[PDB]
Amino acid sequence: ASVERVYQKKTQLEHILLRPDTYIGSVEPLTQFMWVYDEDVGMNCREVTFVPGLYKIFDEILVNAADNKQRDKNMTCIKVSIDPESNIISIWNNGKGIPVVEHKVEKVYVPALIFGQLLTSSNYDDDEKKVTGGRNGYGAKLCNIFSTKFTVETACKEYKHSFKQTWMNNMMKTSEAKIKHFDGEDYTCITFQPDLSKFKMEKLDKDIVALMTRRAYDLAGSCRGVKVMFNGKKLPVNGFRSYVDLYVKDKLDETGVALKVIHELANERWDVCLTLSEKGFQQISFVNSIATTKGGRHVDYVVDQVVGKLIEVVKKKNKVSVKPFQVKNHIWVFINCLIENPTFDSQTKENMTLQPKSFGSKCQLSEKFFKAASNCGIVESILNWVKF
Amino acid sequence: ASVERVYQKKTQLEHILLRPDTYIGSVEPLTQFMWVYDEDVGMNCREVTFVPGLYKIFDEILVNAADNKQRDKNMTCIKVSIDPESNIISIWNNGKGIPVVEHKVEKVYVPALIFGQLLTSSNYDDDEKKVTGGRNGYGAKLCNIFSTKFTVETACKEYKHSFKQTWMNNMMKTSEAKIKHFDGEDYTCITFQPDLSKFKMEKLDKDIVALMTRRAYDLAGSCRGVKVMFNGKKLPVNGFRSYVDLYVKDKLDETGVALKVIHELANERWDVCLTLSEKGFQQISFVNSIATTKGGRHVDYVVDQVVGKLIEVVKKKNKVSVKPFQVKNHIWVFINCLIENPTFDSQTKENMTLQPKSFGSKCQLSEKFFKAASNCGIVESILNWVKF
Ligand SMILES: Nc1ncnc2c1ncn2[C@@H]1O[C@H](COP(=O)(O)OP(=O)(O)NP(=O)(O)O)[C@@H](O)[C@H]1O
Ligand SMILES: Nc1ncnc2c1ncn2[C@@H]1O[C@H](COP(=O)(O)OP(=O)(O)NP(=O)(O)O)[C@@H](O)[C@H]1O
Ligand SMILES: CCCc1cc(=O)oc2c(C(=O)N3CCCc4ccccc43)c(OCCO)ccc12
Ligand SMILES: CCCc1cc(=O)oc2c(C(=O)N3CCCc4ccccc43)c(OCCO)ccc12
Ligand SMILES: [Mg+2]
Ligand SMILES: [Mg+2]
Repeated sequence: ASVERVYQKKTQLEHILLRPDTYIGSVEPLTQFMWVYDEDVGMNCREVTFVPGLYKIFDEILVNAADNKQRDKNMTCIKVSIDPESNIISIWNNGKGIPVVEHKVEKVYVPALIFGQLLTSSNYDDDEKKVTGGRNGYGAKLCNIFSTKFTVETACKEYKHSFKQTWMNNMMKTSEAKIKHFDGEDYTCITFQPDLSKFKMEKLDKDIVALMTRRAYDLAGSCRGVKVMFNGKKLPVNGFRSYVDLYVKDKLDETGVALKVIHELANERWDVCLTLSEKGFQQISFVNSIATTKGGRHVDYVVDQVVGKLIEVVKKKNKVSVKPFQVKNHIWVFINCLIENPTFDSQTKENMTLQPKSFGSKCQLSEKFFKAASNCGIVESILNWVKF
Repeated sequence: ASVERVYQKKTQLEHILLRPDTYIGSVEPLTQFMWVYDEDVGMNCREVTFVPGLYKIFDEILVNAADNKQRDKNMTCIKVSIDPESNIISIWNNGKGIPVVEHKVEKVYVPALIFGQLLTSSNYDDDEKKVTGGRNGYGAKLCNIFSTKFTVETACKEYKHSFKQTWMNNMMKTSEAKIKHFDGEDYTCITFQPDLSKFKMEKLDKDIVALMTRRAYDLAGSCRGVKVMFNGKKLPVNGFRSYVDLYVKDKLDETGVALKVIHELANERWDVCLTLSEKGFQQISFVNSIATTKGGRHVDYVVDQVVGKLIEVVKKKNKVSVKPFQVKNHIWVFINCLIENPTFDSQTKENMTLQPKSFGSKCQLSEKFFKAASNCGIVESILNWVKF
């Protein structure tokens, strides 16, 4: 091999296709025990086989829709459609559209800039302490790159125009946008056909559909004031507590007693539910409507408070050593939070790494909550073990 | 705010400084209970306060040195030097240098291309099934960008020249490389002054030095056939088993009995040690001399085998239900492995996501190992709990 074959330089776009894992996660199948929303049983936990990168290109568009609630607090609705037979996914939102106007620096229409060029964002000025999920200026381009067809439609009454442009072949082909007069109610609709060959798949199968469907339920639970429709039907989730009910309302502990679920809305930015776990520590958490599936400092911040109080309660009855990991072993926690300018260690945003002092808010759980937590079976489980 | 202030485009280099977290990890301090190598006590586990991004720019250069063992199996030595007073870190290695020659496509000297331009690598051709840690073509440029001064020195007898070039001010300033006749023993030496202002630090303090020192011990344990010196003294670690001894040789279980440590070199590519944990699941693992501090599929692959066998052993004595998470709760596992073309979800490479079928090798632990594992106190801990 010559010097020129050994030492190589890649463009940004080449690098994304060669090294997808740091952008969208694995492009190979994964089997994981997790929660999905199935057609036959609804919410359930089971082994699911899916390609993480395909989940993530969908998630990028879904979180972008949720983010529009921050640009326009009047937004009320996100509509998700998935058709496996045609391989078409669409995500529609109301509230303000994207300005249909030429960017005076980049000399392209704003929607074409921010959906068709890498490293483009409205989230790069951190002096604005935003609680959007978007931070990096990649997500929508990543979906475009991993799609055989990707269509952006947006309508903005302030600029009196609508915009429609389609990209094809992994963002490598496009044509002139259609610009039309518009004076109605604003919306944005992203419609894409994922490039299943990039994921070694033949079709959107039941497992990936059940995971994408569950993310729509997550959003109905996490994004305050936004209703969610899936395949033309409103999702019957109206807030985080009703979302948590999908997991715990019909569940018993191993002794046959219904799980006792405690809840506190500490403030507008923090919603916490807690119950007993009998299968080790479990967390379900969202930051700015992102599913933080590896947790992060927001989970540790809430859990450490509970662990500290419950160690106190146990000690007032343990006349040996109860270590924090033993208490955490019995916690199932659910968190929905809004964090200013969050940081994560990857574009996939599974682990939120911002320190609590920078969150922009606190979640000081009340003494009422801690009293209730001392009665949900965790303390009992610990004390029974202080006999062994 | 105008359209042009709201919607912004960044260059790759601007994006790295604005969004460092996905490239090097957090640039804010973190406190974590972990292992470091201190001047007073050696290897120990304690709360450590450090900035992850500073750890990682050092790690990128250290792993690049280890990677040279794959380009030249005759390499024998890596030398690490850290001087807090002068703020100078150097990492030196022998074995083949970098070709001191003009790249015929990029029209620059090879060392200047691969240390001074983003997305440059000898690891972009995956038809070569390499067990280097390098994959993405960023690491050395990230260290350069986060340094106030960054010097590359390399000497390559095949090309009969040595090369020395210095960058300054976060890779924004450089000058003509010094090229000289060379006919001696090849080496590469990277010397840098980290830009502590990027990490809100005044000096390389004892905690970061203790972590960087420990990574040198890790390398002495993980990189087969390479001796490591730190600040002019050889590290007395000669393989993975002697490295593991730094953690377990002087440790007792809670009942006062020395930890029983089991070991198997399954093949050249897999070294595994196992003992009892009394503080929940613990793993120490390396992939291609990277510390996989969030684990990954290589950890799960080994642990699942042990868990499966130990559940069998317990059952042959449990005439209730013992779940895998309960067995894993008592495992402390140490893994050193070589994986072909590994994938990770972040440039920081904390979590290795490649599926076992793609590893390029297997680690089928022997029946002798599983018998020994049934005697290291894990089974006993589980059975004692089958009474409660
Ligand atoms: N549904 C939408 N409605 C309005 N604006 C949108 C919508 N989707 C995307 N945008 C805009 O398009 C920009 C680019 O989106 P995207 O590529 O996902 O980057 P991002 O969301 O800012 N950051 P990230 O997702 O972390 O890579 C965003 O910053 C928004 O300004
Ligand atoms: N000590 C060294 N000796 C020889 N070659 C080196 C050394 N350090 C770096 N290189 C070369 O420089 C290239 C660039 O290094 P780097 O920027 O770290 O990228 P990488 O190691 O290939 N991938 P990554 O570390 O995952 O971003 C490597 O691919 C090697 O070819
Ligand atoms: C590579 C993508 C991994 C992933 C995506 C996802 O979408 O979900 C997950 C859940 C999960 O099912 N959920 C439910 C609601 C969203 C969520 C947030 C945080 C943690 C878990 C979850 C999960 O669960 C394990 C058992 O708990 C584990 C992993 C995931
Ligand atoms: C953001 C950087 C985090 C990190 C770096 C590091 O360097 O180490 C760590 C260790 C650790 O101390 N070690 C020892 C040897 C290297 C290693 C590999 C895998 C897991 C752990 C470790 C650790 O430990 C927790 C208690 O176990 C936890 C975290 C780290
Ligand atoms: Mg986005
Ligand atoms: Mg490297």
